[PDB]
Amino acid sequence: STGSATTTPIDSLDDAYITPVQIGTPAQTLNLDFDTGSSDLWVFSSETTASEVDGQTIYTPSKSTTAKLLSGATWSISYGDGSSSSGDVYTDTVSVGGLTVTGQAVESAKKVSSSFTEDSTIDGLLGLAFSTLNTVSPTQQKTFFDNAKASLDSPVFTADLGYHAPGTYNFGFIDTTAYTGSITYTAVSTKQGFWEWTSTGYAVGSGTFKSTSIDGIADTGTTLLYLPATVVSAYWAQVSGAKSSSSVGGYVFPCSATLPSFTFGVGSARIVIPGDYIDFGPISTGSSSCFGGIQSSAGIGINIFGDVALKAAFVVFNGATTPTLGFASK
Repeated sequence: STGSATTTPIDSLDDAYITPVQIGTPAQTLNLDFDTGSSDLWVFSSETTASEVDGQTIYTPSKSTTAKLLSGATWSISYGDGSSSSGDVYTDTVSVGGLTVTGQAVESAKKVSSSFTEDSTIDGLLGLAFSTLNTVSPTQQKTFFDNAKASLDSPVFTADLGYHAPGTYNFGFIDTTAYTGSITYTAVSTKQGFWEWTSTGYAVGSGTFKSTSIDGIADTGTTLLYLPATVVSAYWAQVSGAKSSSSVGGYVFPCSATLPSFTFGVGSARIVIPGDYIDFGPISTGSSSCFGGIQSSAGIGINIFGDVALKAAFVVFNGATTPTLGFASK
């Protein structure tokens, strides 16, 4: 089997992408944030505290003839941005782009943190990291991909995120028309539960490539590119007037600037992030200070190849017995 679904930016900055997901019988379609940095499929629901729902579409398990309470199971998750959610668990039929999994754990939120409530466009998350990170207790549950894997034509999914435009998540096949050149594959460590890999270096604009190992994670659920402070300083030094602002929370730059590209290495291959992809717009409405799309990871503990980096590539998440990542230009 295969599946293919379009993923759509939630706003004009590409802050996140939403993908329609069919849950239950008859289908209830929710727009979920596909997140290769986490491993829970959770949804706003009829059980979510009413004051914490503000415009989201909810899953109502009592209206699904295939929903079953997973007795005794609870979940609770906290994300790298400080947001969180928790609740109970149903199993139900879940379909993405024509690919159907029966008995998928659907984690129904009883509580969500304010950042979720305040974003009416995201109805929940669909985790695509390794199932070892799934938070369901006392019986850990599998991700949608883990459940589908054995049925897929090939045990892979691909992320093809658009810049200021829709893109595609495919399951079970590589669309050889969706990229240019060849796909370069690189080793993955699953020891932290992530799609963790080592970039071979970077360049700023037309500058020389610096060969240096940068361990980080491929994370579709993170907006920005978070890299070591040395790398980030080298980038922003090429933008007149850019500076790190403790009060804003990162590097800002004059909105009048033209940003240089940023290249990262995948083995001997190179992925070029155009400068425009690094502009996240005014820090507040009407400001002439703009927020940068490359930020320091120093306070995180891990480097994160988020959407800024991934949307410059066609990315293969190869879930074979020994997982690997592939990157191609497009």
